[PDB]
Amino acid sequence: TFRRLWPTIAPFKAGLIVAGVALILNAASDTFMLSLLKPLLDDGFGKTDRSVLVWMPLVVIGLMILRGITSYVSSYCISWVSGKVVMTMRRRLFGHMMGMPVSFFDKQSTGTLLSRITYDSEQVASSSSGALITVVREGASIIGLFIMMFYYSWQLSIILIVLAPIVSIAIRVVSKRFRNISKNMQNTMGQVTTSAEQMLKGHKEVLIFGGQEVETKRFDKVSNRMRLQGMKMVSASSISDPIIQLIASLALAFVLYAASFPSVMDSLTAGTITVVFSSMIALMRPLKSLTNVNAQFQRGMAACQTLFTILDSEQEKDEGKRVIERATGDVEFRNVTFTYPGRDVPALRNINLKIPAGKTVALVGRSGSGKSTIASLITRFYDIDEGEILMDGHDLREYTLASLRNQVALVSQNVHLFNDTVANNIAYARTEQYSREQIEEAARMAYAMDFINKMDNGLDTVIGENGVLLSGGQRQRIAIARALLRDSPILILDEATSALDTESERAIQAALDELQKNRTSLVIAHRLSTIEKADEIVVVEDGVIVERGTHNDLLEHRGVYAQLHKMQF
Amino acid sequence: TFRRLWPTIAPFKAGLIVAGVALILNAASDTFMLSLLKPLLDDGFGKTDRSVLVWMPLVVIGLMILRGITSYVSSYCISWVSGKVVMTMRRRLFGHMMGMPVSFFDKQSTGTLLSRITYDSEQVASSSSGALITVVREGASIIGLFIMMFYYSWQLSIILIVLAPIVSIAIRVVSKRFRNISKNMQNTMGQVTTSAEQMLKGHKEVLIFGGQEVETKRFDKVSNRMRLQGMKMVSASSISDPIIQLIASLALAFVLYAASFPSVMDSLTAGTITVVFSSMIALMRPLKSLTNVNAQFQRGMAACQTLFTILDSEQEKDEGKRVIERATGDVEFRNVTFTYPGRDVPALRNINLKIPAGKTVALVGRSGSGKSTIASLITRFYDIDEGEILMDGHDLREYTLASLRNQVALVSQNVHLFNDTVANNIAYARTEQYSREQIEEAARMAYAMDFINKMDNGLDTVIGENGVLLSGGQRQRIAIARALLRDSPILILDEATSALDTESERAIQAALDELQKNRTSLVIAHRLSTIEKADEIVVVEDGVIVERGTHNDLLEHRGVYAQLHKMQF
Repeated sequence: TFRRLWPTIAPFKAGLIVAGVALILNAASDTFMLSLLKPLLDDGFGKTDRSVLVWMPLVVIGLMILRGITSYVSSYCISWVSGKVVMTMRRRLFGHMMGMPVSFFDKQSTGTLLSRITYDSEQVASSSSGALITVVREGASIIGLFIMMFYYSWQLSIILIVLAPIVSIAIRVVSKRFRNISKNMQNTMGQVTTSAEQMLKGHKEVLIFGGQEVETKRFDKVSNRMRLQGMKMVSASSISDPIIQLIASLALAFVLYAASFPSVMDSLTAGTITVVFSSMIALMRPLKSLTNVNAQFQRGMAACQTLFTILDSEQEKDEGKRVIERATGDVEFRNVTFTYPGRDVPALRNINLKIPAGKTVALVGRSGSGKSTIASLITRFYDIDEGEILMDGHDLREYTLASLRNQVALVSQNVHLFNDTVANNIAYARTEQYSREQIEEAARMAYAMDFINKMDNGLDTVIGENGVLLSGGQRQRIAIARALLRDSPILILDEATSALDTESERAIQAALDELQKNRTSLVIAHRLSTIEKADEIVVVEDGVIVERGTHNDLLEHRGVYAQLHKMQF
Repeated sequence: TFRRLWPTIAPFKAGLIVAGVALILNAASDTFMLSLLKPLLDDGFGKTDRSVLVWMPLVVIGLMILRGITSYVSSYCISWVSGKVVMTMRRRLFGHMMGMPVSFFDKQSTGTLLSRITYDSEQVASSSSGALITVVREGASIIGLFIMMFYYSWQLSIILIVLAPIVSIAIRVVSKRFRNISKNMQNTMGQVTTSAEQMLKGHKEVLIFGGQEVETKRFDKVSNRMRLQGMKMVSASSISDPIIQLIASLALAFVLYAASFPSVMDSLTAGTITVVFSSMIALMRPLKSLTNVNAQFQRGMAACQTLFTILDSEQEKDEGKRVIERATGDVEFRNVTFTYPGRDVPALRNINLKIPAGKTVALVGRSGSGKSTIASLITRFYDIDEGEILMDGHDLREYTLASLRNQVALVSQNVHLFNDTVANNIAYARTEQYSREQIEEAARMAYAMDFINKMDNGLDTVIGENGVLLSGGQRQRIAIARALLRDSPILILDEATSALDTESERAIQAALDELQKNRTSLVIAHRLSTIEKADEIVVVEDGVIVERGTHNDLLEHRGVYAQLHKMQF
């Protein structure tokens, strides 16, 4: 329950104070409205039909109008706090998952991530701010009606507040006793019903033996017993309320008896006792809310604590400082072992695969297990559990993470296109780095220029949600253009060609040929033509390579590769 | 929505009318208390002489005694009426339930039937009771307060009742328009959230492209837009409350101002204004309750119809009237086809079993999908779809239902013992017919005497639920005693041996031999010795016979019986 985030609201603390000054005014407005009942009876209608009686209708409206202004500015100030606390905190939260690993994204919260955080953070702000709005509005209201109690009918106010604990103990104790009696009646009635069900469970036996009249007689007796038990319980519960109301009326009668003795002469005065009495029930509304402050406050902090766990959750380990502009060296594997978190089976077994510079290496598999994540290690969405990916002679742990992400391109039809413009998406995070004519040329080599030309605005349009939803085949060639513009030494392809468009998928293949014309290339293609031009093929058995060699040699020696080659047709 | 339901209540309409007078007395008590509020403000507190005041606490405490007694008698009589109707309706529907076929009891409602005859029956009674209580009491209170404010003011009541509906239309229209605007801001907030999840889907892409800074800037922009929309939505919702408060305050201000601006009232001498206003406030509650009277009536009456359809459901067909005291004829089967209501596969295919008198037939086979069918056809638990099941030269359809059930016995380990004495259990529906000495002899042959003398009081003690809980084998002994006492010509044995007690199950087979002296029986066999003792054996595939011959003849022709002999070893 111990809370930080006071520094977070510190720049907006003035917001909370300008809220609270209005809230105290709201409470005072309610107090003054209740106070106006005194002139509305003393000088209301018994005396002359003029003067004070005519000035209350002028002010009461205004009081409510004033209350309304409070109810506005209060609601304006609290929101002006809460939304800001929603923004920056969430912004700070959003500053975290970018440096956080893909693991907790991986099926722990894929879409329920935001559906959690944005909702429970809203609840955090709402509940904390509502604890603030209630502890002061309801609280200041309580102090207002209490000072009102002590302002009119001092002695009567003492007895009025004295009877409240007596009323409370009376109602609670009598309710507890009658609830205990009702609980006893409940178990007796349960016994009767338990007897009753056994009668009708065996209608088979009753039917074969034909004791229908006996069954009716026994059920009549049992139902009479059930009726009597029902009567007893309703009798007890019905005697419950008149006793509680009796004790309440006795408290009221004692209050009226207070007038009998001169302890309260001139506390009566006018019908001011209404102000005394109404205030008491007017106190009941805020008072009931007060005890819920810890119910709300805790909840908010509890919700915050949940998302607070995300805040201190350890980011990706960053133990790399080496920097590279163009890793001409070969990417490599050596006795490398990595396990998918949550899986005991090795997702990666000891592999000595080498990736020569400017040459292509391919993995093939019907299930896709193993090869679906082997390149991810070069990308380092997961840490190197064991092994040596000595990319350009140094490990990915040795090298700076940001540089590693720079040196690698990852092309796939599963691309998530960004809501920014296509000219910004293509040069995303690099719009200042690269020129517009370079972007256009990259579109030409990716052969997306036709689709951009067919689109109404051209190169500065809208793409996805709040956009046009261009087909995934186009999204692939934008990714290929992206890789071309980055011109990264390492490119990763997956080549899950669901369907081959007429001359457009061939254009995609031509663009990929341009991509692999230079650069180091990694592919897990399921497309036969891609396998044909693969310089070396390493087929994967779930979590390890079964055969290494060229597809022609692996066709000569059937092994496992040729089996998949024949079946995949 | 239509009910008849009145002859059920007709002998108990006295209860409802006494309840009605009780509830009108309660409402009049509440009205008189709100009336006694008048002298309090008028002369109780303002004037010096409180001798007039001290009269009032006596009147209010006495009125509360009166109200408590009225509530008590109200609850007593309404509970009387409810318990009587649920009692008589449960008895009637149970009488119909005896006549219901087993198909209704064949899992159509096995635990939900208990729900029907207890929970929804009580809901029927309680809902009708609450509907009547609500209409008479709240309506009477409404008329009481109406005449009360008309009494203390011809015109103040009129003005209040005319500005009430204007308050209603004002609050309704402002709430409707503001709710529509709130929904508009809601869908805009939904749009920006759509942008939010689309923004955070591709964290994988963001990481490989390293656009964390631009990602942070863009999320800052969308978060700012979301905060602005939140500010707009909360401002719009907040601006509601001062508007309704303003219109309500204008209504109150108009009340006071018009009532005191000229002399159109001329009669508001005292806190009678407080009386009328408090009575309107206390009128708001029963007015709200009256709206739900139709809802409660409809709920309870739908429950009534739910139980009604159970009540007026077609009983077992009873078009058989032939009678017999003791059928020596050979009960036989002739091309009889029968299916359970359910799966279309025939539970019984056209078959021609013959059961000679005196001789015992044994239905054999594991089956599991029809073993208990042929037992069930004897007792007409389900109607015969086709062919002739002939009982002494007359079909089961021809013979009287009660007579046929008399002529047949059904012994099984799975048997419902009645919650009555052991002497009553043995002679259930036969107490007057047989003698206790005969019961003792039947106990001797059943060999439960060793366990009946064990029991403390003897043959006249509770055995079932809320009883000794005698074990299942002991229930089988009492069942065989019942079979002996009935001495019916036909008897069915289920004979799920499960385990064989030492010298007690042997005595159970001795009792079975006492049965097998005569009284032809079709026995379901899981007992090799009883299989050997069978005069004739007939196997069942599931819907039709596999073979029909003695177990030695089925050792000659193996068929299916030898496969059972494999598991009997």
